[PDB]
Amino acid sequence: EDLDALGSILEEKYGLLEAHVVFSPTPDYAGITHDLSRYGAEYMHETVKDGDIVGVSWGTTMYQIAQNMQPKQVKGVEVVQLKGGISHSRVNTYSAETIQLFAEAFQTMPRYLPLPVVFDNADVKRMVEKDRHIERIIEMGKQANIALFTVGTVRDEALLFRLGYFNEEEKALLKKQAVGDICSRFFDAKGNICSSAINDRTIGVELQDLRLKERSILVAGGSRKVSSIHGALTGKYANVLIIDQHTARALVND
Amino acid sequence: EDLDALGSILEEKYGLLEAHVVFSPTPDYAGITHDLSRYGAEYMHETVKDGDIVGVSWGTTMYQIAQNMQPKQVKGVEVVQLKGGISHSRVNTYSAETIQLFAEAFQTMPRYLPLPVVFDNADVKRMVEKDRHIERIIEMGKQANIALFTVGTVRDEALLFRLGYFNEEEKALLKKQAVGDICSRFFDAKGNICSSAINDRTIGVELQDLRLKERSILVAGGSRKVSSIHGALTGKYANVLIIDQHTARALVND
Repeated sequence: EDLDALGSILEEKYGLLEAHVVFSPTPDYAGITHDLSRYGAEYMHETVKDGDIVGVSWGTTMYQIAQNMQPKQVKGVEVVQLKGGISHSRVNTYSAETIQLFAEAFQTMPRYLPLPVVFDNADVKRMVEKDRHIERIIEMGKQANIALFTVGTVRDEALLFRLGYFNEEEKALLKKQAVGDICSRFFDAKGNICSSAINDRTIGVELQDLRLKERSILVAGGSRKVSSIHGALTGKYANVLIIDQHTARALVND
Repeated sequence: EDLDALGSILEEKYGLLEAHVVFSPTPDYAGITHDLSRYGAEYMHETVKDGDIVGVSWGTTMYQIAQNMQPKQVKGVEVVQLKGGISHSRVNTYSAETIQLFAEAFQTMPRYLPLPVVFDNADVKRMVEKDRHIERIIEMGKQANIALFTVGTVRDEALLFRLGYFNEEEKALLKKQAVGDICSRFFDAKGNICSSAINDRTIGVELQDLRLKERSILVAGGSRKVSSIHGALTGKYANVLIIDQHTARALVND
């Protein structure tokens, strides 16, 4: 693959500011993850500058990126959480450590979002987001000029299907209609929010706000995530894509 | 000091199930803290048994106890957070790590309380506590038969006075009337909640619920905490006290 050329195709196809088509020797998930994670860290290091407000998220890919981060002597940087929290899982989300590592690399301390990912009732979610203290955190998430995230998939094993937040109807709807999530907000193959009812009781950065950011950075790859990435990029939620060449070719071939 | 006799005085004076008066060679805060932390971990190890629900909290003493924890082959144990979260501080609270270390030592995974310590409005706090998912976490906190905490003080330094949660009037009230906090709930020298108005918009285990537990364990010491410990014990919020022999003598002397 001509990574430059292949990046150009993606930039044209989805209207990206930048598409970084990273060499990975093989197409298996772990290798792709290792290479994108390393590339991600360097990019963040190159890109982050005095005064930036950096919105981050949590998940296995994000954690690996965080671990790879190298210290950078920058000032006035804030690092804020964009994704809500869960109350229990058998696997550690490493959410705290992830934002800690990011914060430390940029000479600041985490701005946490101390809320659950979902409320049972949208009226409660709305009054929580209007809490004077919470609103400031959400506002910092909007002000963020860099946002860093991966996409999740809609497999049976997905975390968010396994936490009691959704009844039979809701899980079936998401499995049928959604291709993935950004920060726990589920979208379809055209980038549309699948269920406004569900999304209206979910906490985290609003997907439409991502489109406004100077750099909205999606790091993702693996055949498992092709539909998800396509949906996210069709919805135009990222302007910078970090992706390996196997996945990048899979996206073009349709 | 005769530790056993001095423990007996404390058990009678405050009506404690157990008073563990721990030897520390000096009245130095750090030294007291190191010895109490170690004794704490040992006690927790001895005490925790198959099927216990353990309520923990976060802070520097708690973090230290968690670090000293040794693995225990126990089963069916749940470990749950009793103390709400903050959104930022310049010092890491180690809240995540603290509850992780406790959970791992007891062969389980943390049950987080993904909420802020304070809401601006009590009607919002109440609606959040009644959220179906949140209510289960609070219920687990109530069901907990072991609770582990220290007391905080009311000095100008105190975290909770520096986070925007309280206006001038409220900070002055707590400074004048409170002697300390347990899990961010402020009480006076007689153990009474200082401000029901503030307390009604604060998240975390309710102090009155601590009195019902099989073991409500207070680890605390240092001349800085004499008034705080006295208030907490006068309110009878702990039935097990882990304290060094300097502080313990200071309590008897009034």
